[PDB]
Amino acid sequence: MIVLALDVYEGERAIKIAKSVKDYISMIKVNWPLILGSGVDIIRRLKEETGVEIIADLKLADIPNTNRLIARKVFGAGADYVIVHTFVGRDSVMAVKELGEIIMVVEMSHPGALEFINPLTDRFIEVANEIEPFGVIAPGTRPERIGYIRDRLKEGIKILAPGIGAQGGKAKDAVKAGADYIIVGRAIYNAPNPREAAKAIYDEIRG
Amino acid sequence: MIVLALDVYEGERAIKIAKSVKDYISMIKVNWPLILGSGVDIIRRLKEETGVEIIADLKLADIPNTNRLIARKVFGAGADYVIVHTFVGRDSVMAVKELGEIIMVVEMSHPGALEFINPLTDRFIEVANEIEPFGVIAPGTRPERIGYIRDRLKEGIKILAPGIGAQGGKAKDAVKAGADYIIVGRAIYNAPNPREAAKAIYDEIR
Repeated sequence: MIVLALDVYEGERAIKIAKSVKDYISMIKVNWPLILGSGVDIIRRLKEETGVEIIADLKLADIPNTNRLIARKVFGAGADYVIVHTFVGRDSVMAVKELGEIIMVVEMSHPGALEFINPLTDRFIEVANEIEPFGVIAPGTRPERIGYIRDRLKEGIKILAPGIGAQGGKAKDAVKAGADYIIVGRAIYNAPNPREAAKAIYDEIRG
Repeated sequence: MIVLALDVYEGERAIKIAKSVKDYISMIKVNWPLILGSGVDIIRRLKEETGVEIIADLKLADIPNTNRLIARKVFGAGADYVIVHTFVGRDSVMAVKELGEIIMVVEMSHPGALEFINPLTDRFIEVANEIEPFGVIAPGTRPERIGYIRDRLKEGIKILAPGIGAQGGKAKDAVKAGADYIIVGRAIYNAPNPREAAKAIYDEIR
């Protein structure tokens, strides 16, 4: 299953692309830049126009009440899932889960992640096991991490994996290693033919 | 110096309150809920209506490029400072600092902060010392934390302190202990007369 990181900051174009690839994706993921540029209502427009589930990749990291206010507005606009950090505490995570389904951050992909976040991943996975969110993200860059997380994560909690390599076999291998969803961005939205690009990835996964 | 936590989510009401208290505050701090309700342009409007600097309390905690995209848009809308987390790493902090002034989160005061954030406060202060942001936030629930952080924080970096008690002399003590700015919320924006409330706090601090 593919999660399209719809990082097309032109509202009308983003909606057109999402509608065109709907047949081959399971969810659309939106971020703060898109919400800032098009208004939070871009989420409702997308929900009404495509009927595809929406993940709001906000990586919420505020105090409980503020996380709650943000979640109320975003789930309110049509989001089905909100990505939240684990680092700020269980109360901040539960303030969001109270209003809708969540996906927790237990490990990150950038160089800075090695400073504080990744050394704590084992502990963050234990928190996710306690909370039982819909899922967690496993930087799919290098495979090993998908399996590493899967081996420590309670069954029932899904894994979404971004950063999959372009080599043939990489997407199917990520799923075989533990990824329930593959998060894809530019490979689809900036393709000459987004629908055919999504179909190609979908076909490898189901092949 | 007072930083108004303008946690009024109807933008025009936020503007009305901000305008009424502008002459007693140093900065206006806005958060995601206000930005989501009125649009990011509310930052430009608050600045135009009050002539006061704006802090965007976003607590950014994303990868460098996403932090950068958000910062570009928010500073572009008129923010003078952006609040960012330290825990996501130096590169994510610098991605924002390259576009405008930043304030770093090194400690929090909700119960959940005891799990992972607060045990790392000393280390986060050291990261702030190397980065040299405009300031850091020093939770004032426990007033002694202001002095604790000030002593360990590089000279030149400012401290903004929220959570100071309403008891007389407390805000003044916090300033004298090392807080350059006192962050005030409900005591001003939910007051019967926000302007008089702001003046009252301003006079107690001075």
